[PDB]
Amino acid sequence: ATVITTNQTGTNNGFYYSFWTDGGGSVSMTLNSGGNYSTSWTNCGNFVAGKGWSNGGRRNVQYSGSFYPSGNGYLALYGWTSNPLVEYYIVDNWGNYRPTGTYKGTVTSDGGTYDVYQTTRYNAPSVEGTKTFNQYWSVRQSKRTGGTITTGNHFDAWARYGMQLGSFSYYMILATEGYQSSGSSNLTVSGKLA
Ligand SMILES: O[C@@H]1[C@@H](O)[C@H](O[C@@H]2CO[C@@H](O[C@@H]3CO[C@@H](O)[C@H](O)[C@H]3O)[C@H](O)[C@H]2O)OC[C@H]1O
Ligand SMILES: [Cl-]
Ligand SMILES: [Cl-]
Ligand SMILES: [Cl-]
Ligand SMILES: [Cl-]
Ligand SMILES: [Cl-]
Ligand code: NA
Repeated sequence: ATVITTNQTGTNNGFYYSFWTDGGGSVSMTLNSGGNYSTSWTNCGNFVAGKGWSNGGRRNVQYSGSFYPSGNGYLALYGWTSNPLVEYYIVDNWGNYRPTGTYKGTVTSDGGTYDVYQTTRYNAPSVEGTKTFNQYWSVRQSKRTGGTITTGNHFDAWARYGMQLGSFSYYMILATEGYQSSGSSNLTVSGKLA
């Protein structure tokens, strides 16, 4: 097992991982065998951590385990595109705060209905440094921890709603995210190209 407490990306037991924190409170990620990781956080500022793939794509993502936010946290298939720069989220679980934005319609996927939203961040941290970019959101209408995410269903719905992804030149991870919160997660990811 390897504990991560400091910003970095890399590979562990055949899986890509990303850890990122603004440095508030206490945040750790433990990288275990195959696709397993755990997180522990107390009074965090903002962090995103998880395992997945060096590049995004159309992938049937299978995951399982636990996700226990006290306050604001997300469980999301998460990644970035280039040209345009986009931060994208397929959110299966959350805490006290449900992600919202400009409502674009729904998509049905993996036993659930997802609300689609677009938001925009100005001069914020990104995989290209301090940048302005849109965020694309699929938010499940009912919370869960575990199952399949057919990323194709989301990407295609986004495209029908005029939300175009760039190139899959950056990571795609099954992410734990917290904001001014405490919690834990213990997750396993796997997947294959549709
Ligand atoms: O060390 C470099 C990092 O600074 C950089 O990491 C990305 C920075 O932005 C992170 O996304 C934020 C997460 O919180 C959301 O609410 C915000 O909208 C985002 O700003 C992302 O997780 C990191 O990968 O990338 C390059 C690194 O070398
Ligand atoms: Cl649902
Ligand atoms: Cl916005
Ligand atoms: Cl500017
Ligand atoms: Cl749960
Ligand atoms: Cl499912
Ligand atoms: Na658009």
